[PDB]
Amino acid sequence: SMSVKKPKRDDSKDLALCSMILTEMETHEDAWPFLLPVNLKLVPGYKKVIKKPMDFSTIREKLSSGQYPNLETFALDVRLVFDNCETFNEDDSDIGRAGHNMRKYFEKKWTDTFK
Repeated sequence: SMSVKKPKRDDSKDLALCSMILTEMETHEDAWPFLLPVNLKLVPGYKKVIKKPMDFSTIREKLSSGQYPNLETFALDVRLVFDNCETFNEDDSDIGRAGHNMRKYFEKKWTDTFK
């Protein structure tokens, strides 16, 4: 509360560390469904169904331009990528499986880096 603060967690490396995680997600072999925005002209249903499209390239631009106020808002966008993927894709599809794998990969890196 006013004039009463928990001890200051060092957040000065968060930007660099989120960038590193993101690089690792970008270079994973199962990243291909997620690298670029879904083409809303060419994928029927996507525009109407997925209210907040997100992809690695869009996260990378947001990261690079100071549009994440803190590491939690970064993790929300990454998770949004996977939550979108589960909303639109069957579990038993290549893309559905990609999304599960990437989410797992991300969550471990997240925990190991920050928790």
